[PDB]
Amino acid sequence: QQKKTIAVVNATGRQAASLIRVAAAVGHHVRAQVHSLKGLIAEELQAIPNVTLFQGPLLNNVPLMDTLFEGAHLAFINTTSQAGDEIAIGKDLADAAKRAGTIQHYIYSSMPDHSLYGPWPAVPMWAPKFTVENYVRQLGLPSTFVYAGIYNNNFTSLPYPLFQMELMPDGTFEWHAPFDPDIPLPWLDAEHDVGPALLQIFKDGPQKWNGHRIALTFETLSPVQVCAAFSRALNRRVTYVQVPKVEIKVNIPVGYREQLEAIEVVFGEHKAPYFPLPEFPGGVISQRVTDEARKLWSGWRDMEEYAREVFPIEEEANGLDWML
Ligand SMILES: NC(=O)c1ccc[n+]([C@@H]2O[C@H](COP(=O)([O-])OP(=O)(O)OC[C@H]3O[C@@H](n4cnc5c(N)ncnc54)[C@H](OP(=O)(O)O)[C@@H]3O)[C@@H](O)[C@H]2O)c1
Ligand SMILES: [Cl-]
Ligand SMILES: [Cl-]
Ligand SMILES: [Cl-]
Ligand SMILES: [Cl-]
Ligand SMILES: [Cl-]
Ligand SMILES: [Cl-]
Ligand SMILES: [Cl-]
Ligand SMILES: [Cl-]
Ligand SMILES: [K+]
Ligand SMILES: [K+]
Ligand SMILES: [K+]
Ligand SMILES: [K+]
Ligand SMILES: [K+]
Repeated sequence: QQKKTIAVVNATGRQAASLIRVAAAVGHHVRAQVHSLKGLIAEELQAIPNVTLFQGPLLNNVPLMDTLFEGAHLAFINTTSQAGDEIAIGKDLADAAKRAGTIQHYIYSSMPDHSLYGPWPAVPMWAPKFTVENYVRQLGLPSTFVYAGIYNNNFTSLPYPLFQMELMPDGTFEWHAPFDPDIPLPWLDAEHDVGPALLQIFKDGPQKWNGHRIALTFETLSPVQVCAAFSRALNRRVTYVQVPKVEIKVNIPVGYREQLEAIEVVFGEHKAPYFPLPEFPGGVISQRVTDEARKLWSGWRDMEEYAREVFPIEEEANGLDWML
């Protein structure tokens, strides 16, 4: 079984980059689109022999999409709002993959539209992906949809919104967010675990996974449990503080601000599930949201491992020195 060529977009993003590194390591050639060739990650991927980068915007650039899928047999597509009209781009990519005629398994990274499951607003950077998912489903090629849990590495002590592990004057850390302190949230070590899981889906094949939604989360932890993991990892006091509104301490694009306001309503006010879809006596065993992901990849890393082994390095690389 010669490893098939995988087409991917937004290659410098955490999800795609995770897949590209391990896919290339096991023999897959990769055709990857990047908005630009500069940057540490783009440079890193360009140096991988099995990888070929195609620089250019996706917005209104079907020709680049046709080039990307040329000769590819598999695809992993994860769009971002930074590239622009996510729905238009997601549909254009799906169409280009079908037109290539060689795509045997198309994995699209989707997210929920909360407004379909309760008296909740749609989270703006998530709902559009669900529209693309519906469109992909009606295309004549096998497709699978993965839903990413919250990234372990969203955490930083820099003053960025929602996931700031704030370093206090006394050396302790505090994480302030709207999430209920005790409701478990789905987490994901994006860099280490997205790739391996995706590869297993491709290995399993389209017959087993066509039409399926898979939650890419390997651990559920309430905010209090997250802080306890950081505390054990760093041997420091780390405490969770539930706040009504997201503390926005830096300037952000308006689209992100609307995303955060939706999060305050969805999670702060309504305590709705992160994955609101329905699917997410003796011997009767109900499936946990982490079941399929763990079956796909047993080598996943938890929050405590991230906090102890990676967080200190990412923090130092960002110039912080609490770990010095
Ligand atoms: N973080 C979470 O907890 C979480 C959970 C579930 C789903 N998601 C979804 O994940 C998606 C993001 O994917 P990701 O995590 O793999 O990416 P990511 O790591 O957040 O990286 C974002 C990327 O977009 C690039 N970029 C910057 N400006 C751009 C522009 N104007 N046009 C095109 N690309 C541009 C950046 O490249 P350079 O910096 O190299 O230029 C970077 O590679 C989002 O749609 C988000 O909703 C996130
Ligand atoms: Cl293969
Ligand atoms: Cl190639
Ligand atoms: Cl990119
Ligand atoms: Cl047909
Ligand atoms: Cl701060
Ligand atoms: Cl706490
Ligand atoms: Cl700012
Ligand atoms: Cl959930
Ligand atoms: K290369
Ligand atoms: K509704
Ligand atoms: K399909
Ligand atoms: K069709
Ligand atoms: K996703």
